[PDB]
Amino acid sequence: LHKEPATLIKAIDGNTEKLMYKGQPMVFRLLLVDIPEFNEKYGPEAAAFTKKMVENAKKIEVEFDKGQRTDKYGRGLAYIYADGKMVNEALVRQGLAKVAYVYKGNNTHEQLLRKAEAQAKKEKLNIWS
Ligand SMILES: Cc1cn([C@H]2C[C@H](OP(=O)(O)O)[C@@H](COP(=O)(O)O)O2)c(=O)[nH]c1=O
Repeated sequence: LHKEPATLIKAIDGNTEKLMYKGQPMVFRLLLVDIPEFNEKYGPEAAAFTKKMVENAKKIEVEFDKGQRTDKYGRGLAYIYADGKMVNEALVRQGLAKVAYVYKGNNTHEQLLRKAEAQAKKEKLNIWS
């Protein structure tokens, strides 16, 4: 797979956070994870973690997998990196998201993420506490 550039578009004017990819604003959805919603346990902690990772990055990159690049809502489907650190993996490794939504065809980093889940679960972190 290939990492490609993007920049963070911060939330303003009642809009949501987005990434600018090829010079266009897009909502992205992280591949291979299920993240608690804001009203659920660890929802605020997952949002805060992601926001810190992306806001503090010098360089954001998006890495599409080999299958579909957008979902039925028009969201980009990608692995997102902040200064080389994968956000999808880091969230799962902290127990702030579960491996999920593994569609045949966009599963390149499934095993990496499952190992991070198993380590988060053994360490009884967050959702596994
Ligand atoms: C992560 C992911 C989600 N989706 C769709 C499946 C779910 O559809 P439904 O909206 O019908 O449940 C939805 C879950 O996203 P959220 O977890 O962001 O709500 O996004 C994909 O189609 N491909 C993906 O790779």
